[PDB]
Amino acid sequence: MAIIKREWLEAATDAHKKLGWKAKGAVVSAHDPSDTGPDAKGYASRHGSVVKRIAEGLLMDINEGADWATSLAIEDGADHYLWDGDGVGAGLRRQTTEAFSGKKITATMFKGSESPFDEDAPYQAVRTIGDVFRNKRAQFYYALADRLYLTYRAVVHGEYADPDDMLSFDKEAIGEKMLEKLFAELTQIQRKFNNNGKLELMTAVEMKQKLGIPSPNLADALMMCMHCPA
Ligand SMILES: CC(C)c1ccc(O)c(=O)c(O)c1
Ligand SMILES: [Mn+2]
Ligand SMILES: [Mn+2]
Repeated sequence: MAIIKREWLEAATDAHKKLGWKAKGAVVSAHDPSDTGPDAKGYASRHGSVVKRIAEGLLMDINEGADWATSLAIEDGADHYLWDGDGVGAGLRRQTTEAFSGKKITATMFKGSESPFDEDAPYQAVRTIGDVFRNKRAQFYYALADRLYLTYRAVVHGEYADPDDMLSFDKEAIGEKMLEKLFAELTQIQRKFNNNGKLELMTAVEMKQKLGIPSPNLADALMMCMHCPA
């Protein structure tokens, strides 16, 4: 039921260096907030197809967490910032826009439970995006998985892919310790049964309650930065 193979993640590590291409595009950052409790904060940032920061935030309340993440976005030179606005993050827009006052950074609330982005468009690579994915969480996790798989095929099987459709982890920038944390989370993201035959993923709650593993905050952050607002 897992959607991402560890082998793809290994291949994607420094893939831009292996295949000789450079990060090009917008810088997108995303934050997975949490209230004070067991669930850590997540932050991820990419420059185009190259992930450059993965960070985890401990011992913070929700507002401290948002301050931490917006500061990271600023440090990273983000053009776009997203955060998880389902549940506890629903009220964070005010603090977030305040943090970016005077800066050219857009802030977008990500709601993983909503219907997929552009749900009426034909599903590519009669059947629409909305027939395929239950919600945005599923849609953007599969976008991530698709990038990783294409990168794996390019790195390991020498199959050409446009760098725009790939994803590389900058190991030097991210750090080995945080990369290992991320990978342990990404390999636990799993499909759940859906009675309308759509792709749907286990929620953070189901993951910890049904099979006792910690919330994938770093993976959720990375997944949200797959969406580039405008
Ligand atoms: C209640 C728990 C498991 C939970 C719910 C929703 C989220 O968006 C989370 O990001 C999270 O880390 C934990
Ligand atoms: Mn969340
Ligand atoms: Mn979380």
